[PDB]
Order: sequence, then C-alpha cells, then structure tokens
Amino acid sequence: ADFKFEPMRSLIYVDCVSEDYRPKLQRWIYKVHIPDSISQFEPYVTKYAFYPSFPIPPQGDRFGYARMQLTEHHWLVSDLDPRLEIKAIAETFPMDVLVWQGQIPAEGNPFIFAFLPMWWEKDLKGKGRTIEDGANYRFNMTIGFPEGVDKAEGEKWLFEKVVPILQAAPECTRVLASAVKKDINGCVMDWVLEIWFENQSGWYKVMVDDMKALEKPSWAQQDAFPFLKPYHNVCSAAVADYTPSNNLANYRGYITMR
Amino acid sequence: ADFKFEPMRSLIYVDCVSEDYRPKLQRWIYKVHIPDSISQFEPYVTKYAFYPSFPIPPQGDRFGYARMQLTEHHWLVSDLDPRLEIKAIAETFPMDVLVWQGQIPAEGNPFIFAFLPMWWEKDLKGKGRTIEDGANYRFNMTIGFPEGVDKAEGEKWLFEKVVPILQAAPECTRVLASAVKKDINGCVMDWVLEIWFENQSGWYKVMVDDMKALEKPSWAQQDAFPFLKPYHNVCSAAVADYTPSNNLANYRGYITMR
Amino acid sequence: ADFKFEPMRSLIYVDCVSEDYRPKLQRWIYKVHIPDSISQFEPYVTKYAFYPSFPIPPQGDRFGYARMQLTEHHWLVSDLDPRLEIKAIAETFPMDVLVWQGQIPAAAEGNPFIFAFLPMWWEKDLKGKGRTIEDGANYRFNMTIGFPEGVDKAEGEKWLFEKVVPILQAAPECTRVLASAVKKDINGCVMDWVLEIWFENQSGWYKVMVDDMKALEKPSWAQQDAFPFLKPYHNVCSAAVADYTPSNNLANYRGYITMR
Amino acid sequence: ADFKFEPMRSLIYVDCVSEDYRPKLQRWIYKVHIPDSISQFEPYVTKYAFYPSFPIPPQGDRFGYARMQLTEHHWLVSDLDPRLEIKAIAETFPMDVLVWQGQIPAEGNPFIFAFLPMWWEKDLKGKGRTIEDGANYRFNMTIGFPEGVDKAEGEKWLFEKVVPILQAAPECTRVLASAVKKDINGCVMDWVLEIWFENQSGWYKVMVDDMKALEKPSWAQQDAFPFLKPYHNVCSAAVADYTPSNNLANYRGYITMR
Amino acid sequence: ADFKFEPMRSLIYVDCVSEDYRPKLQRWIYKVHIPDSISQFEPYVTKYAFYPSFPIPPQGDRFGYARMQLTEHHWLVSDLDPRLEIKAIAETFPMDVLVWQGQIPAEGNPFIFAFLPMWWEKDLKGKGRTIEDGANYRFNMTIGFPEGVDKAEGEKWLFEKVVPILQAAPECTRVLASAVKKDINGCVMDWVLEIWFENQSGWYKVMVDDMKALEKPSWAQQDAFPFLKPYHNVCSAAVADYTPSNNLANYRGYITMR
Amino acid sequence: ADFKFEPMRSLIYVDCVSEDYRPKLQRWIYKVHIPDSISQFEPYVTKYAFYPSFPIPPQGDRFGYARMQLTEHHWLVSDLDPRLEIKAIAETFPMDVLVWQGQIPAAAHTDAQIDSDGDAGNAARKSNNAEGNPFIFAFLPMWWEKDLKGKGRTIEDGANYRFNMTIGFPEGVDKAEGEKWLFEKVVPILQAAPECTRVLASAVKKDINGCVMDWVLEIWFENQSGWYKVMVDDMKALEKPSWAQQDAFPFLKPYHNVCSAAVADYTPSNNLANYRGYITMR
Ligand SMILES: [Cl-]
Ligand SMILES: [Cl-]
Ligand SMILES: [Cl-]
Ligand SMILES: [Cl-]
Repeated sequence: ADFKFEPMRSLIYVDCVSEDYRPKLQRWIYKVHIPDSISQFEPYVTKYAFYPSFPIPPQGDRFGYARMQLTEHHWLVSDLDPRLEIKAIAETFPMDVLVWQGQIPAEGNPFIFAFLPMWWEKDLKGKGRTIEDGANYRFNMTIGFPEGVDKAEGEKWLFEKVVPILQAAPECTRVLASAVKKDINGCVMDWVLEIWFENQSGWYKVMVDDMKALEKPSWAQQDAFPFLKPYHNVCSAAVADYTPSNNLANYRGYITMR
Repeated sequence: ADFKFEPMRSLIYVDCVSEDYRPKLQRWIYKVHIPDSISQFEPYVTKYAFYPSFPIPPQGDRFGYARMQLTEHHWLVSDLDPRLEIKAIAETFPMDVLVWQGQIPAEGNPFIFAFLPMWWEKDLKGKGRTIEDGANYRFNMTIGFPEGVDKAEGEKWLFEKVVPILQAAPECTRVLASAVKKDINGCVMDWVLEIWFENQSGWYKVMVDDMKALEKPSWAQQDAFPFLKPYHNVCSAAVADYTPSNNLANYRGYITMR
Repeated sequence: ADFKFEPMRSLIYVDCVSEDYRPKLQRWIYKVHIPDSISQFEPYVTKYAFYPSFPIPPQGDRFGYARMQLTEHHWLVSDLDPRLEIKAIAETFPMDVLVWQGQIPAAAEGNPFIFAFLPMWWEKDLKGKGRTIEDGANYRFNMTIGFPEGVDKAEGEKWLFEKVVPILQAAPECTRVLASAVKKDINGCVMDWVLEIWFENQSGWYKVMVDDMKALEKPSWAQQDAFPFLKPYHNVCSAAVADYTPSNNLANYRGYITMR
Repeated sequence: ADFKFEPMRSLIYVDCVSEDYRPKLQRWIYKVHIPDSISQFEPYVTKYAFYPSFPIPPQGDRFGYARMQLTEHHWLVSDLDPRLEIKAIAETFPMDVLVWQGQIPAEGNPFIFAFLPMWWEKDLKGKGRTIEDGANYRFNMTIGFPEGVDKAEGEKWLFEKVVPILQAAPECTRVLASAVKKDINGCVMDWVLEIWFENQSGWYKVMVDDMKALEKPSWAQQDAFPFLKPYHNVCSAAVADYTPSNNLANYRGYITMR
Repeated sequence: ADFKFEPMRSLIYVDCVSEDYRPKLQRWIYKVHIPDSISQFEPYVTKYAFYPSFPIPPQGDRFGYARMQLTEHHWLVSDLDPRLEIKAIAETFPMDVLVWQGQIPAEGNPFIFAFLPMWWEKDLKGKGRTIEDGANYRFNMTIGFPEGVDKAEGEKWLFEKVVPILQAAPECTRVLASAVKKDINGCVMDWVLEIWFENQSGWYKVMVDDMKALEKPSWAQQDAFPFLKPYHNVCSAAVADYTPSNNLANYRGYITMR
Repeated sequence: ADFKFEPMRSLIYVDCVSEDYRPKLQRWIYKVHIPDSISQFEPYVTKYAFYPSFPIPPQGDRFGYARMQLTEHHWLVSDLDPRLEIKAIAETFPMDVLVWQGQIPAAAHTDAQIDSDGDAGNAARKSNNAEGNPFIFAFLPMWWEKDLKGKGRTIEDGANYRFNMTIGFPEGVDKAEGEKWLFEKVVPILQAAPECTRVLASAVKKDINGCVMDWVLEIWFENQSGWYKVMVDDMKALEKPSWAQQDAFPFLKPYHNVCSAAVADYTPSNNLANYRGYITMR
C-alpha cells in the first residue's frame, strides 16, 4: 500500500529535427500534451514547466542540442512506481511526435528523461549569485559515459579535468551538477550540469575554444569536447532564467491569435 | 511525532433528497463549505474538486445515486490522524445540511466517505482510451457487502461474475476498480468502481438489463443488481469527464449573477 | 473605421433534447466552444459565463425550458456589426450540436436558436428591490417571451405588466421580478421581453407559474391552453438557475482537465 | 438609449475611527463588500482595488486621514447614470459600517467619493520618475473649498501658493493633480493631488513645517494648512506603490488563517 | 474632458539584432516591461500579449524579420491622445534596449508601432478555417510604400498583383489584411497582412520562389519581393497559433528556474 | 539519500523599527523577496503567506510586537536540511533588510548583499547580533497541538483579533518548569476572561533550526481593548517569577524571548495563489 515520499526534479530534452515539424510539434505540446499531463499528475506533481530553448548556437549539434525545449517536472512520488502505470485517461500521442523529436525517422535518437533530486548536489562556481547580478545564458547539459567505461573514471575526468576549465573562464559565471538517479528509470545519463554564461559568445569561447585544450579520452565517441555521441550520450539546451510556460499555474487553454 | 506520507484520493457521495432542498444545499456548498475547507487543508491537499452528478437515470434510486455531486479530495496525509482534529476555525455547518443530504429526515442514510490509493488498482476494460475517443458517462459506484459476508466471497463474486458482464457489453467503454482503504475511517464500503458508457441508455442496458442474468446472492438486500441497500451499502454518481469546480485553482468567491 | 460603444448583456437558451446527448453536448461546450469563443472576443467582452439549468421542473417543458444552460455574454460592442463577421479562426462547429440542442431533428420539429440582447442593467424592478444575497438562496426563473405574428406589441406589453406581473407580485412565494425589453434592432431576435422571477424553490415556482396563473384568461392569440400561452422553445424559452456558477469563463477556465 | 463611454477613476476615503472597529470593518470589507461589488460591476469596471493606508502620521488627523484604506475604481460608464440604480442583488450593508468609518457619530463625517479622469491632468513635479528610482510615500489628498469660496480664487491659491513650496522642498519627489468631476455625484471635493515623499519624516517636514510659511486664508476652517475642516473638506491617505488587493484579478474567497 | 471609445489592436515588431543581446533583451521585456506596462494601462487595455518569433526563415533578413517578438495590444482608447502622456510611474527603459532591438547602432532601424482595427478588414483566402484544420505558420507582414509613391498605386499593386499569387498557391492557407490607422501615431506602414502556411518550406516556396514572377516595380528598394527596405519599409515575423505570454491573464512575476 | 517527509508550518516575526523604514522594507518584501522565494521553494512549499500586523497596541513593545508582519510558510521538507543550502539563484537580500527589521544597527555599506560562507538567506534568518534583535523563525507542526479554549468556533461567530505570540524561556531556566508555569498560571487567566474567545498552543520544533523560542500560542480577542484588558490588566495578577527579564507579563526580554503580532482572519497576500507581480499605482 505505502507509496514512498520521493521529491525529485526531472528533465526531458525535447528536440525538433526540422523547422517544418515545429508548428506541429509545438501545437501538440501546448494544445494536447499539457492538459493530458495535468489531468494525470496534478495531485502529486508540484511544478510542470517548459523552458523553450534559445536558438541552437554554432556547433550545438555536437552537444545534442534540444532545438524545441526542456520539459521539467517536480515529483512527490516516482512516476516509475508500477502502480502508476494505470491511468483512467491516457495521453493522446501519435507516432508522428517521435518523428518530429527524432526518436524515429520517416536508428533514431533515444528519449532522455533524467531524474535528479530537487537541489543540486554540487555547486562548483558562482555560489551566491543573485538575479540582480544580471541575465544568464543557462546551458543545461547531461552526459552519459559509453558502455564499459568505469563510472568513477568518468567522474574523475568530469570534475578534475572538465570543470576546472569552466572555473578558469571569467566568461563562465556558474557551475552546478547532480548525479543522475539511475535506479528510477535506467536513464543512460550519469550527470546533469548547468553552466552559465553572459551570452552565446561566452558559451562558445569556453565550450569549444577553451575545451580544445582537453585531451581526447580513449573512450571518445567524437573528436572534440564533449567526446560523447550527440543526442545519445549527451543532450543539452541553453535557456533563460524565466519561462512563461509554468504550466500548473498559468495554462488557460489553447487560445488562438486573432 | 512524525506524520506519515499517505497520499490518497477520497470520494464523498453527496445526495440531495428533494428539489426544494437544492438551492439551499448548493448555496451552502459553494458559498460556505469551499472556503472553510480550503482554509483548513490547503497546505496538505493538492486537489479539491466537485463533480456535479448528471440527472438521475431510471432505476438509479436503487444504486444510491448522489443527486447533488461527487466530492473529491487528494490528500498528502490522513485526514483521520487524531492530531488533525484540532483546527483554529471549524466549518460553519448548519444541521439542515444533514436533512438536505438525507442523513436525517427532519430512517436516514449514512455519510459515505471512501479513501483510496491515488491510482486505480485494477484496470479491466478500455486500457489505452484517451479523451480524443469521446465523451464518457462515467458511472462511479461504491459498494460494501453486508455484515456477515466473507469479503473474499464477495470479491470473488464481484470480479468473476459481475465484471465479465461489463467486459462482454460493447456499450461499456471502461472498467476500473480499487479496494477501499478500510483502515482509515471505517468506511463501510469495500470497493469503488468506475464503469463508463457513452450515454444514460447504455448504462441502463448494461447495468439493468444485462445484469438480470446474474443469479441473486444469498445475502441480497434487494431483488436486482446491485443487490445492496441503496445509500447504505451502495452509493453512486454518473459524472462528466470535466468539472469547472477544481477548487484549489478556480475559486474566486461567491459571485452572484446579475 | 468608427465603432459604437454598445455595452450589452446577451442570453442564449441552450437546450439538450435528450439525456443521451448530454455528455456530448456538454463536452463540446466546455472543451471546444469556450476556447474558440474566448479566442475570438477576449478583447471586447468583459464576462462570458454559463449558468447550468436546475433539473427541469414539472410542466417545465411548456416554458421552453433549456435543459443544459443559460449562456451569458457582456459585450462592449455589437457582435452583429458586419465588420465583426471576419475572424482569423472560425468556430469548430459540428452539425450534431444542432441535433443536441434541438435546432434540427435526428434521423419531431426543430426549435430555433434563441439569442437575445439586452441592456446590461435591468430596466424594470417590480418586486423585491433591495433584496441582498444575505436574504437566502434563490431559484431564479429566467424567462424570455415573444408574442406571435400579428399581435400588437403594446397590447402584449400591457398584458404582461397588467395581468401577469401582478400575479407574481401578489404571490408571497415570489421574492423578485425583473424585466427588460429585448434589443431587437441588434439581430432580429423574435423575443420581446426577458424576465427573471425568483422563488425559494421548485415547489414555489410551480404554485405561482402554474396554479396562480390558472386564473388568467386565455388570450385570443394563445398558442397553448395555459400560461405562458406561447409556443415552447419558439416564442418562450426559460431556465431556472442558481445565484452562482463556477463557469465564469474568462476568470476560471484552465483547459479541459479530465477526472482520474 | 445609449450608454455613454466614460472612462473615469474614482477614489473613496475610508476611515476607521477607532481601533476596536478595525477587525469588524476589515472583515466586512474583505468578506462581504468585495464579492457584492464584483458581482455588480465586473462587466464595466476594468479595475477595483484597495490601497491600505500607512499608519497615520503626526498631525494627520488634521488632513482627514483615512485610517482604513483608499478604494480605487476604474469605470467605463458613470455609476451615477440612473439606469444603474437597478440591481438584481443589493450591496449587503449593515448600519455599523457607517459607525466604523465615522459617517454616523459616536457629528458625522461625510462619505467622500471623488470621480476623476483616468489620467492625471497636471504633472507638477518629478515627471520622468520610474519605479527604479525607489519606494514612494504616496500622500493622496483631496480638498474642497468651503461654501462661498470662489472656485477659481481657490485654484489660484492652490497652484500659485501651495504647490511652489512642494516644488522647493527636495523632500517631495512628485506632485500630480486633477480636478474632481463634480458633475457625476456632486462630490464636494474640487481637487485630488498625490504628493510623494521618501518617508513619513519627509511628509512631515514639508506638509507641516514648510507649510507654516503660508498665510492663513480668510476662509480658513483651521489654523494650519490645509486650512480645511478634516474629513469634510479634506481627506487623505498615505499609501505604498503596490497593493496586494487588486481585487478583480486576485480575490479567491475569504480564506482564513489556520 | 471627453475620451473617444477607440477600440483597436496594435503591433510592434520587436527585433533582436544579435544572439548575444537576447538574454538581456528577453529579461528586460519579461522582468521590467511587463509590470511597468500593466501598471499603466490595465484599466483601458483588454489584452496585452507577446507572440515570440519562429526561427528566422531563409531570406527573412529581407522581410524585416523581427528576431524577438510581436508585441500585441488591444486598446479601448487611443494611446496617442496627449492626455495619456502624463503617467505617475514612467517606464524603466534604458537606451541599451534600443541597441538590442536595433533602433540605434554599433544605420538605425525605426521603431515600428502599427495601429489597426480589432477585426481584419479583408478576408482574401481561407475563410472558414478553424483550429481543427491543423497548425499554422503565421507570417505577419507590415509594409510601407516609400516616400513619393502614390498610396492608391501602392494598394493597387498589393491587391491586384501580389495577392493573386498568394491565392494561386495551395501552400498558402490564409490571407488577411487591414489598412494601418495612420492618423494615430504617424506610423510609416500602410498595410498589415497575415499570410499562413503549413511550415517554413511552404512559406519559402510562395514568398520567395512564386514571387520571382512579380515584376520589379519602379519604386523598388530591393531587387526582389517585397521590394521594400528591410526593417524601414517592411517588418515581419512568423508565429504560432498560441502564445503562453497572454500577459494580463498569465503573469505571476519573474520566477527564476532552479 | 532520502529526503524525509516533514510537514511543518513555520512563522517569522517581521518587525519594522521606524516608520521611515516602512516604505523601503515593504517594497523589498513585496517587489524582490516574493519572487526570489517562490522561485526557490515552489516545488515543496504548499503555502507562502504574509499576514500584516494590526497597529501596534498599547504596550506591544513589551511583547516583541512585529510592526510589519507575520510570514507563514508551510513545508513538505525541512528548509534546514544541509542539502537545501544549494540554490541556483540566491536571494537578493541586502543588509538594509536587517537594519530595517531591527536585527542589526544602522551603518554605511548596508545596501550590500549579506556575505555568508553558505547561503545568504539561511544565514540572514539566523541573525543574532548583540546590538540588534534576533531573527525569530519558529517551526511548528501543521496542526495546533493544544486547544485550550474556544473549540468549535466558526468564522460565522465574528471577526477575530488574533494575537500570535511566541516565547522562549531564558538561558538556564528549566524547560519543564516554564511549561508548567505557562499552562498552569498563564493560560488559566486567559480561560477566565470572557474577552478571550480562543487559546491555541504548539511547542516549537527546536530540533530544526535551533530557534530559542519554546512555545507558540495564539490567543483571540474581539479587539485591542480586550487584548489589553486581558494581556495587561488581568495579567497584573501574576506573580513575577525569579527568572523574569522585565517587571510585568510576559516577564520576557522583548524581541529576544518574546515576539508577537496581532493579525486578521484573512490576508490578501497568499503568495502562491495571488501574486501577479509588483503592479504599481497610477
Ligand atoms: Cl427489492
Ligand atoms: Cl395545449
Ligand atoms: Cl537587393
Ligand atoms: Cl521593565
């Protein structure tokens, strides 16, 4: 009978693989997926928000850049408790939605649904920074090390090799990380970081030019950082501090422009 | 002392035993009861809603049909924890509310308030159905087998005898069930089912005529299905898929018509 | 490009001609028609609400009782301006809705869509001036009439206010009587008057609008034998409604959230 | 016939003549008045708000200081058009409210309900100031010259004698004024002004000490500025930039503390 | 004293001239502009909404493609009425914003703020279309014929040459147009059109490829359609059917992501 | 590790030490603090609310009367879990707020952010400057523990003057003796006063943030007059205990060992439901 109390913040990385698919995807998301979602989980989800992605930056393709948005949930219980499988009303969800997001063509790309605890486990740079300090270019990135790579070795590489370069860049204002909760849904990702910049240029200097300094790992799946396969072992997005799509509080139906 | 995380969904079957009582009962509910209620449980109830009952279908008097509404709470802790008995402000509660609901006559019917897990336990027909598939006539029935009936003999009857008639009838779109949490407020009921149709006529056809086929149990409290004493061992409502009285989000005070 | 300030309150009498249709009709209303309607007029309507019907009272059918709802708009401009015909997005409107509402039969006779415009404020207050919401719950009988073809309007008017109303006035069972003339200029609505007449309950409504009204002389223009002497759903429509509705749509709509 | 478009902002100056009345007056205002008011004008009043008064400063009694609030309305039609007299449901108004606000005595104070254009007619000091410039002590004052006093002679006094001193005082950051629309409801007041300060000390220095320099006019009803009979020909309140009681958008019923 | 009822819908084409300015401009718009704006016009503006631009399509540069948003207002009175110039709280508006939007440079582009009646004046293709007919790529374009060009010539060319190509394209689902109200704020534009396609490729086929057919007029400010100077004599944006930024209804302050 | 379920109601006694600070402190509260706060805890706080103070009554000073407001949070986890010390965006929280609330004396440089080693906010709410008054931030269970007078009173029974008071017994005073005193000498006088309509009490959850206070009580009246008649005039009857930090009841050092506010039944500042941004007056 007992359902465990399990506060988590989860992230889904939502791509759009053609600009021709965008109107339709965005339609589905806002006209259909929102009300289905709320209808199901209003009683045990405290927050449901979309953070629309900034335009893909140069070489964003290599970071598995989600060209549509990030979907953020805050959970009081595990969505993967199997007792939750049962829904009186199920979502409306055509095959097409996967085509649009890139999960299948018409291999594709996996669906990345990452669970984290609600507060960051590590604060590595920018402790104490307020909203009055200014507008942020928030690059959220999640990585998963390829098959047969020691998780401790990946971590050592991450925090003793990658992060230090972010700490050295004055153009990087904030670094946060949390370990992915793998027991929840067997997400392949192991880490979620958020790295902040003043703007797109800042982002480029650090994640492309500064990282050229890095040594190509033995397990490297691409040539340059992040050395992980785009959309499979690395997804990301750049977002603003604010989103008007805080959905449990603000959604009033699919109102159309006149 | 700790308070247990006990997420639940509860349902109250709120009758109205005379049309001349309707404006008064209804007034009290929407003008007084909502504010008192929200004031008390806002911090530990995630959803408070009323689902107004469709008008009483033929023979529904035999199923304990709640002529006013279904009342639905979603809890984070148990309302029956004795520490919750203390409140700064008690509900304003005129004794006439009990007359209006048929609790006393000015013999009377018991206050039915069933606790459940937030997710249905059994999914027996229509798995996969979405809102895109059309409007449902949702028939919510709760039952409690009489004193001195084996609960398992009754469980067995319910699911090996009754449910299959529902499964067989093309007029029924959906059958969900969940056992009543009996350890919370000694509710006399043992089960809650929601059984969907397309309309009142289909409900009648399946729940009256198809049910004729059932042999009458030895414990039967009336001659035909549900075989239980209306308002006492069976209550029910038929309701829409949508209610606009989702009270934590949409209550704006008792705004009077002009 | 000059638009008339034209504040008004309109009422639509929505019926549901069979219980089997109600789920489908109610769905459409709250799932489809609200958002389309809001999308269209949000900038020049200040309120937009539905008041569900209490269940149909006895002999309620002879009053053109709307078994679904009153739909109420407050406008700042006339919706029947021809410039307002054009809209980027048009209503999603299945033919079936006309079946559900009774406007056409299904495969015995079709009832018109009644859409009546009024001033925002009641024109005549004929009983119960000063009654507050503290005075108790109201059973609100909202009723619109339109005298049939060939009857002098002034004669009808005088009959309404010198014959019918004084019975409402006499009856202690009736707490309130309000009336307004229908703005007929706007959209040629067949109705001439709208009244709201209040009781404590259905029992009260019946005693007055049925039994007290038996004393009324049958008019020569009468379309049925007893008050209101007008053809149901064609020359009289009505509903009985509560003081409050949770369906104040501009303030309170959150999308079509489904029960679990 | 036509209803004229008439966009106006009204102010009402709500006193509370004793601290033992504050709980009852406030309860009536926020529990009964709001929803009676909203119910009536929701369709033709675009905004309805209360600005609680700041604690009455020294000598504020002499300015006819509202110890409850200012009550602001924005109208699209004149509330005084006779046809607006008729209303389904009447304001619930017990006589005590008059006692609480001092309309009827323990002599009475009149009820001061002044109509204005929605935009200030005169901007006399501090045009250009934004909210970024800091928190304002907003002293809203209405005055009405007494019977017999020539309206123009008074206007000239106000603008050529009184204002100049506000303009000299660097403690005052803003002076706005508008003639009262007398022709709506025969309000006795002639002008409403808002005069801003950093804080109470500032309001004092300027509106008491600096004003001692003015000569006492022949028509004076008291010895010191404002020279007008308190609560009868002069009312005021000091209020903050922001109120949480923007009622048309924020009221969600009389929810009570636990 | 009288104020004309002047219902109208207006549009601002908000560009953003470099991806490095986006965070800052976004922030200001949503953190500062919204609350300043609402404070000011809540009582006489019934709708205030932002529709963020879709990703600039190929050759959008040539259409004065606003890279940030359309800002949409619905007014009950004319903002240009000189009595509305007086405000108590002036908007916080550093000149930096004019740099982000491109009004001022490192040539300045003008600020295009076009007034219109609330309902489209010409329905030219696809009358009858509902939301159910599918998602729309909505291309809003405003054009101003350059100095010296007879205005009727301008119109004659628009509706006799340009629109028939839109009508001929099955890729184009809707054509709407309204004349700009010049008499309000001397906006240099003469027309606004919304032209719908299914997606970017449909938009490209018609607005770029099909238009090659048009004859270059004698006043052309650029070799190909729209034959007008970008951002000066033509602005445009492509937007979705829905926006979450319906600000009078949905703003709950500047909430930051966690 | 797991985060424990910990349903709690908490209160902060927010003072304003001079009227000239009021506009500034209010603006900061309403313009800056709310959004920062909501942003932080929206996913695990079910209710964030401000109950502004009624006017300070005669002799309120002696009860540590909070001249601005009560600040009420309802939590699903403990805000003092060390892991909640990490926040993407920290609170804009200048030192001025502490000057204005009386936590620290006036000085230059106070427009600056509070410099803490950990979080500026969590450490600001632990302020305990010798020359100021401490920051009183008391955690309670969500439901009142003891119901001592007035059980069953509804809102139809009338408007309430709700005097909310927290007290903590002085350094080295025996805690069980304080309790004994409170409930066998103080309460009885409340119970005897027909002018007191309600008495409610809960023990402060000390095991959370080290709050010095031991008790929170709410005591209802009809008005200032009745509040005074009972909390001042009736209370003269108490004997002065050996640990007394002032001559008269509550015998406790104001703003240090006693804090209080009187508030209404309703607030419009129920922040999770009602806040639409700092919308300014025209
Ligand atoms: Cl029987
Ligand atoms: Cl007949
Ligand atoms: Cl060119
Ligand atoms: Cl002392």
